[PDB]
Amino acid sequence: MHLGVLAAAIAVGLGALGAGIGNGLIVSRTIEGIARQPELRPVLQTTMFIGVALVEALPIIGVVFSFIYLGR
Amino acid sequence: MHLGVLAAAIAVGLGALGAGIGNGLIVSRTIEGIARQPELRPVLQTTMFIGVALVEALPIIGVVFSFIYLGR
Amino acid sequence: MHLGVLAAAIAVGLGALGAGIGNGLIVSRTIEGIARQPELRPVLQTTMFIGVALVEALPIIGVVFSFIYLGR
Amino acid sequence: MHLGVLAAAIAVGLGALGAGIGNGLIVSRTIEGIARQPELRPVLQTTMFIGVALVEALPIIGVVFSFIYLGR
Amino acid sequence: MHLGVLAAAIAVGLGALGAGIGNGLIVSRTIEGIARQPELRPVLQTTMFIGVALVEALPIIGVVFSFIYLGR
Amino acid sequence: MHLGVLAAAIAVGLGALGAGIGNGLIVSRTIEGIARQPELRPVLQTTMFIGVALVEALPIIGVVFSFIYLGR
Amino acid sequence: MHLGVLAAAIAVGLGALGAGIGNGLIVSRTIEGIARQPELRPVLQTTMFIGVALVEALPIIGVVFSFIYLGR
Amino acid sequence: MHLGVLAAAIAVGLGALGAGIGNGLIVSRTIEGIARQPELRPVLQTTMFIGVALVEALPIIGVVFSFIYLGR
Amino acid sequence: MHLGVLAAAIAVGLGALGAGIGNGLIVSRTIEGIARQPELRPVLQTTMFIGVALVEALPIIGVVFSFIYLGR
Amino acid sequence: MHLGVLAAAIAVGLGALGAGIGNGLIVSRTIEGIARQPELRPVLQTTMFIGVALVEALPIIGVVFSFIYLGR
Repeated sequence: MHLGVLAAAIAVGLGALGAGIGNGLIVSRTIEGIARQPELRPVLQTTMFIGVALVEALPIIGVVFSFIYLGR
Repeated sequence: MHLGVLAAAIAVGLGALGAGIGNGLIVSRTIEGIARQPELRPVLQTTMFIGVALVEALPIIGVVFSFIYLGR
Repeated sequence: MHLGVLAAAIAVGLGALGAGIGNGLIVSRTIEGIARQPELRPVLQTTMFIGVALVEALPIIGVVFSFIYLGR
Repeated sequence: MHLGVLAAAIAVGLGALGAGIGNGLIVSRTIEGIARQPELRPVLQTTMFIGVALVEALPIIGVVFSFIYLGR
Repeated sequence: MHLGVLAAAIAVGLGALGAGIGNGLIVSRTIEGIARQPELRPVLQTTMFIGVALVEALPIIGVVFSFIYLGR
Repeated sequence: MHLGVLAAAIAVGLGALGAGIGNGLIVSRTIEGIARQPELRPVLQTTMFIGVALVEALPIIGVVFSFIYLGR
Repeated sequence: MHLGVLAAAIAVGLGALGAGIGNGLIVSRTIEGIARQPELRPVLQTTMFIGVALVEALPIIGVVFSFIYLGR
Repeated sequence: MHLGVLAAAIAVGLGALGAGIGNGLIVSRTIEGIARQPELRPVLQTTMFIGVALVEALPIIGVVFSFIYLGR
Repeated sequence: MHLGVLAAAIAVGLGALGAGIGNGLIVSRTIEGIARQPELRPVLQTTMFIGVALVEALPIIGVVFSFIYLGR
Repeated sequence: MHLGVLAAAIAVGLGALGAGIGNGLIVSRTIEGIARQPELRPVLQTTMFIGVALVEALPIIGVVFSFIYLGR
């Protein structure tokens, strides 16, 4: 089961990488849009937060799937 | 079947990575477009949501295919 | 045929990654263009949809080819 | 010939990835350019289509080469 | 357990890579947005900081998961 | 010579990837520049075409080199 | 322990890569924001410096973790 | 010497990838700059050409080095 | 110790890659910011130089660490 | 010493990739900045050239290090 540790480790690493850069950029860019024009400022950042929920859904479910695949 | 765990783990990791960055950026950029000009604001974000459905279709189907390939 | 599972799994992962980021960005950017100027708004998003068809053609055919290569 | 399946699978995956992101971005950006200014709108999108033909030429020929290399 | 060291090492490397580029860009872009327009300057940078917390949550949890997978 | 097939397959995949994204983006961006300002429109797109010739020179020669290396 | 050297070497390489590009871009973009508008110029660059501290925290801790994993 | 073929094949693939995307983008962006403002148009594109010479110097020398390393 | 050569070779390659693209972009973007507005031109480029020092610190230390890991 | 050839080949490939894209983009972007505003045009491109010297310093030294590691 030594390979399983790496499989999950790389999968999680991939999950962290994807959501990490996706959300990092999502926050800054969201912020940049708000700064450019003061139109629906709270709403734009709120959309950003839902984006965070959506993007992180993938790494969370990916980790769960990796766990189950290793388990069964 | 030890290799199968890694195959699915990396495939899912790839799926999470692609949709995660694609949707993260899709949300922020969508938001940025809305902020730049107050034209069809609800529609633009709605298009973003359909984009989410389209982009995540790929990781969902990819995971399913990986499962079946391992299974058969 | 254990290697075949990984071959298809990584190929599909690659397919999901390419189209996922390509279409995710295509949707948001398409949206951003429409937001910037209200010129041919329906047409621009329509072009985006055909872009989706074009980009996903690659992962779909790639998956099919992977299946056949494994099969024969 | 088990390695051959992976060789073609990864090559095609690479082909799908390159053209998929290249064309996805080509469509959205082409669209963005048209939206920014209403100058030679049909021509710009047409150039985009030829771009599609050019970019996909690479994955198509790559797949063919992979097939022949495996074959001979 | 020699493979375990690499599994965690690459996972952490992936974690550092994702959050490192995500937060690096988040800080500069956040800064760029503030510079472009003097609207809600403290708030925009504050949003950036929460972005940092969100993005680094992934590498921190990823490292923890890698540790546990190696442990059990 | 089983490894040779993969060597060429990955090299070509790399060639398709580099030129595919390079030319895809070159076409759309070239198009975007023309759209932004109606200055030397034919010339700008022409420069784009020479760019295509230059960028694809690399994958073409790379494939040839891979073939010869396998051959000798 | 030969694999351990590579594990740390690649982890550090990953650490250098992530922070290197993250901070390189953070410095230039920070600079670009300041150049665009003369608003809170010292503060913006200062935020950039804290960004540097944050981003490099990841590679530093990653290297430390790699060392300990190899050690124990 | 079977590994040597792959070493050169991947090195060349890397060379084609780097210069291919670097020059593809260099041509389009160069073009975009010229389009934005009609200032020193011939000179800007000329600088682009020297950029091509500089960027391709790397893949050319890399291929030569790979050949010699295999040879000796 | 044959693996050690590759470990350092890839680590250095990673170091060169990260700082190379980080500093290459840092120089051009820094330059672009200065060109956009003639405000604190020497200072902006100077900040760029310190950025170079910061970014290259990572590859230099990474190479040193790789050397020591191989050594001990 | 068969692995050594690949180690240097991939390291050089990495070196060419990093500097190739870094300098390719540095030239075009430098050019774009000059085109946007006619301020210190020779100086900006000159800064670009020093950027080239800085960025290529990394691949040159990386290749040298790879050679020595293989040698000793």
